[PDB]
Amino acid sequence: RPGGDTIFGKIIRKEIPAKIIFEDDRCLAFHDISPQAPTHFLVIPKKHISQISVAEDDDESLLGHLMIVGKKCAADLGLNKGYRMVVNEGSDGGQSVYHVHLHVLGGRQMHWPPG
Amino acid sequence: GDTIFGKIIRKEIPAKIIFEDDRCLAFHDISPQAPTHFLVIPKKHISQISVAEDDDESLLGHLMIVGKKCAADLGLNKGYRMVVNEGSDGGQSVYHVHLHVLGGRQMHWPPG
Ligand SMILES: Nc1ccn([C@@H]2O[C@H](COP(=O)(O)O)[C@@H](O)[C@H]2O)c(=O)n1
Ligand SMILES: [Cl-]
Repeated sequence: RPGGDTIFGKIIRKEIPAKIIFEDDRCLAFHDISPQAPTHFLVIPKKHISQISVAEDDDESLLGHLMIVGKKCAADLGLNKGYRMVVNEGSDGGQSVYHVHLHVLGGRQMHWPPG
Repeated sequence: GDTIFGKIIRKEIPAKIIFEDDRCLAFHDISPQAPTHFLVIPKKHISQISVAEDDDESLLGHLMIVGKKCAADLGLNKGYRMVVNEGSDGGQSVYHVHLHVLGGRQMHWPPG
């Protein structure tokens, strides 16, 4: 089972259902099960990386791809007033799934501070 | 159009610089929202993430890798939150793309 056995690894292998927005060879975008904004989705690599703090230098292109896919999906979903992208790292970040992911939230005014 | 982040990159006004290389700059936010709150910005003037090009992929990822390394150097061993704001709903404050890195306290949910 490539990609590991976190919930996200299982979603990648189609073993647990998800509402998928976009998929390519490097990543997957799907809606969050507990949305914090009218639109709230995740972009995740297919390669298993536990958290941003252990990403390798050679992961730069992949991490950037998450953002490019995030912004493209946001446009496809009509978030024309903007959105917020978030990575939660570790305990202080509130991380609950240890497979790297980018949140994209929009469809309402986001506030400051960002939590 | 030029922004205050352009002035910071050009060293025309001061900032507390954490790290610099040939393609990005990291510096403490002047209005910090956590005990540690810094920005990583590209030297290339991309106004907002929504207009970033495919060729910018590795540069954007570089911001994140630099951010993670700076976070470690600043002792954020308990974690942190990275944020990119887009447009008015995103609360984007400066039209030069920037990655926020916040830590040194519990970050809460929702993220704004
Ligand atoms: N089956 C699941 C389990 C979690 N999730 C979402 O994954 C996200 C994980 O983000 P954090 O690791 O930053 O908490 C949460 O927003 C959670 O609602 C999901 O969308 N589907
Ligand atoms: Cl901002």
